[PDB]
Amino acid sequence: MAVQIGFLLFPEVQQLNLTGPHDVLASLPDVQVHLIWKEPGPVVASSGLVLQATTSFADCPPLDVICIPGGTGVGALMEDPQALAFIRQQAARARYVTSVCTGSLVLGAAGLLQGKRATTHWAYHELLAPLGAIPVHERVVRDGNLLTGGGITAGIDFALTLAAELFDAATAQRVQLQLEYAPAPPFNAGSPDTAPASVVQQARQRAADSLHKRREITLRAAARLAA
Amino acid sequence: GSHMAVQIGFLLFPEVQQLNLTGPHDVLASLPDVQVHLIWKEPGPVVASSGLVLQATTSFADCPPLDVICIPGGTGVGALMEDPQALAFIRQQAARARYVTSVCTGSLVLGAAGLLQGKRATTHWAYHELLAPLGAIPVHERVVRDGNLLTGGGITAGIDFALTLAAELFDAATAQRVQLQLEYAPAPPFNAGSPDTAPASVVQQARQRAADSLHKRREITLRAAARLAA
Ligand SMILES: [Cl-]
Ligand SMILES: [Cl-]
Repeated sequence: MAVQIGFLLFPEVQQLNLTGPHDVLASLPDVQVHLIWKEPGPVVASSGLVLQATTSFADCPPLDVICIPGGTGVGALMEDPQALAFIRQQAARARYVTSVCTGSLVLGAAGLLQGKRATTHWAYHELLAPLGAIPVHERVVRDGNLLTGGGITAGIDFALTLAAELFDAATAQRVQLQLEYAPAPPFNAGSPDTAPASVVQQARQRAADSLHKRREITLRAAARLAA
Repeated sequence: GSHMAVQIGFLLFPEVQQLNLTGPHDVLASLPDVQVHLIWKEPGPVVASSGLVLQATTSFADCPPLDVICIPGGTGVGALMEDPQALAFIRQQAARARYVTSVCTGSLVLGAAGLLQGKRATTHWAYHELLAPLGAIPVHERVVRDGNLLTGGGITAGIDFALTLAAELFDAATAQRVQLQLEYAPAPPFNAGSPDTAPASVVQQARQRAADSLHKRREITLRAAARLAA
């Protein structure tokens, strides 16, 4: 009767993608939250911060919510057959299938974006269509029971939506007030539509080698789905 | 053109509200000339208030002199406000840090360390009455700056002030690049993050739920204030 919520925790994850929604969802009644990898134990995020997986794939309980974070480590995941199989198996019966940042590219490599509206991190957005998605340039995109968010803390925001659907709006509002979640960034450069032009160009340049590498990974992942 | 590292340290204590720390950590760790640290008595596991396990990277003694110190909040603050070794470390680092910062009830720890005397500061809304006994001038704003002190009450206030720190340590374009590279653009689906905007029933239940903790924390705060010299 507890709601089972699971985050995939993989090497080189962007940890805030996971830790943001974790702190929101773990505050709810009647929830048990899991950090899933191939075995329990330390997993190093892209920043070097060390997290602890709490369960192996095989020992994870059937999940009501699955959440795939993004980060540097996504490229490996997109070609990891054991991880992709776990994600597919959980998604087949989960109430909610979710991702943050380039975690949606992992859902895509698993075949779970076929014909679905979805978003990802803005620098990699061109990789959605080859994975079968209908690309949408919005912060949180919902298609049926699929929720994808692009930005680093998009999971915090969609976690509050999930709280309201799993429980009720008053429960989501209570968590927001108890945590005093009231963001107010001091700059307006969180979207390529609003950042200075030179900032867009430099951010793109810093992502270019990763995007080039992920283009080839994405093409291979798409070809494997077709074959 | 300097690439001298900015040493940025977060105090990682048992029963921390982990997002207070993990938010600004991921923002600041994305900068090429930042070195971040997670500090406790020893390196090793530290369990957050949710049960999520974090890992301290350095003891107090082995921590390099910090340029930024950040104290998070959470259930564990009550113990920390009467932890002499931790408070001494905070004072020593604050004395030579370019910026002294806190999130949520981390400012009550700064207060217990004697660092809020006569300073404008904020904390989590449910505990805001505990600032004045620690010498602070209480201010009800999301992020409050006084000299080199920055305090913020909300769970992710450190994400927001991390961008301010990036702009002052480096330049505005660098802060904007962080924000875009991480695509940080929050848009909450509810407007209940303040007692001034949440539904009345929600405020009532949150205040009732916090009452026991406020009562105990007031007792702790009074002892911590008594220990402050003079
Ligand atoms: Cl607290
Ligand atoms: Cl975001």
